[PDB]
Amino acid sequence: FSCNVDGGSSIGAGTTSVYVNLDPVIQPGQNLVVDLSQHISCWNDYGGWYDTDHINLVQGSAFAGSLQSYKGSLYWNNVTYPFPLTTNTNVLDIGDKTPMPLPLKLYITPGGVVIKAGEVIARIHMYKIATLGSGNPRNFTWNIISNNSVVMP
Repeated sequence: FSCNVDGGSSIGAGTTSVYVNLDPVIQPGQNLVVDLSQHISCWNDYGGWYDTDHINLVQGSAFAGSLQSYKGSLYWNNVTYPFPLTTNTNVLDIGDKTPMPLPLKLYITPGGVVIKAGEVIARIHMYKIATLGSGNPRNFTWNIISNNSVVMP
């Protein structure tokens, strides 16, 4: 099982920065959408659903810093969850060699500075376990970083 970010080199475990470009100016009350499907993809090395991998996001994943006071929601694989996660998300099955964009979106409800450029705005813990044997479990952490500032007028 492997993942990559923006077509980068394969990732087997660990913490990885995921850089996003956001609307730099948002109005009061309007929600910020952070689409992550366009940035992170994962795949099964076998294919044919042989040793299918089970993937979920993990309880405790939350905003960082900063947006700790912010409330929001997280979309994962046909279910939306309050964010920060107080439970695990549902499990996504990956058993094809075809890279699968993570079905993942982050929704953020906000002086005028909402997001600071270059800061970690969310820490998303992802868990992997395979079907074969003990499962070879692996932990991933995606540190979501905005390339640009987002402000309110």
